Amino acid sequence: ALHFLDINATEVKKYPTAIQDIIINRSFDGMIIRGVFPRDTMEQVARCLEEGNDGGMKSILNKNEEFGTKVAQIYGHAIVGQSPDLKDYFASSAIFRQACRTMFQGSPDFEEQVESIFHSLSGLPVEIPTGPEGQTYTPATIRLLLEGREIAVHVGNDFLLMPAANHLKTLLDLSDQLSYFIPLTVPEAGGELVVYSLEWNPQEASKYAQMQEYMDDVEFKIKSNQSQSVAYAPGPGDMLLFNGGRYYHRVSEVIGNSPRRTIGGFLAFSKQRDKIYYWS
Ligand SMILES: O=C(O)CCC(=O)C(=O)O
Ligand SMILES: [Cl-]
Ligand SMILES: [Fe+2]
Repeated sequence: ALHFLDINATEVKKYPTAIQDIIINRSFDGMIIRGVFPRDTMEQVARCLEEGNDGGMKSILNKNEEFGTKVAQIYGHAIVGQSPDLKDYFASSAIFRQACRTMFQGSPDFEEQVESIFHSLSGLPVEIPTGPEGQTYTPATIRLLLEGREIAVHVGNDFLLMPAANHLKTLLDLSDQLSYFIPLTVPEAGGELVVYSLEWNPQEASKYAQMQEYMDDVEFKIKSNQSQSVAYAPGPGDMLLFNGGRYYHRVSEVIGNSPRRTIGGFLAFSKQRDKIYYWS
């Protein structure tokens, strides 16, 4: 059984060990934090993307057409699936940070507001990681799901098995990463985050040839309702923060003409749990 807290952003300082409780204690699995950003700010940013006065965000839009017409588009490169050098990732990350700061117009600033939230929920400093040669990681990416598009089932801790994670693994604790995201725009129907009770299990995955054959068996448990699940659909400006590192999750197919737009990434403890890093 998955357990998600629901509070308004005004209350976050009353939960100073929430991130510790999700990752280490595992007394619960996620939170909906209502109104981290005002509705007007979300609309403003959405309009920037739609009109094109987006601080150069459209210059780093990846349509992902090579992976079919059934997948999310993404502004900025997400680190998952990148080459170990991260050269393209770092280039797009710098642009993403610029454009994001421009669009939010400090009302409130995206990075400041998100860092404020994570700080309140942990009592710890919060930082965007720096690359081997001083490059900035991106704090977030924006995912765009048009009508009929979805995000296939996956689990966050698989990132640790990817070459792209080489550098981050020198900075992060061994524990679970969390996912965080905030809708900019929400669809008419569908586009729900579905989290399953099925957990990350590298011992079972290692007893297969490739990940496609293992994921087929994971898919069979999901399609047969063997695993318990909960669906979430946070509103614009609400943050959804959960143990995506541990639990398999997906975003259901978008229904209607109105696209689902979400800004977010991941977070995890530093080696000594004296700091939180966040990135996408
Ligand atoms: O809906 C999103 O923006 C991303 C969903 C997801 O897989 C995650 O938050 O880790
Ligand atoms: Cl994930
Ligand atoms: Fe995810």
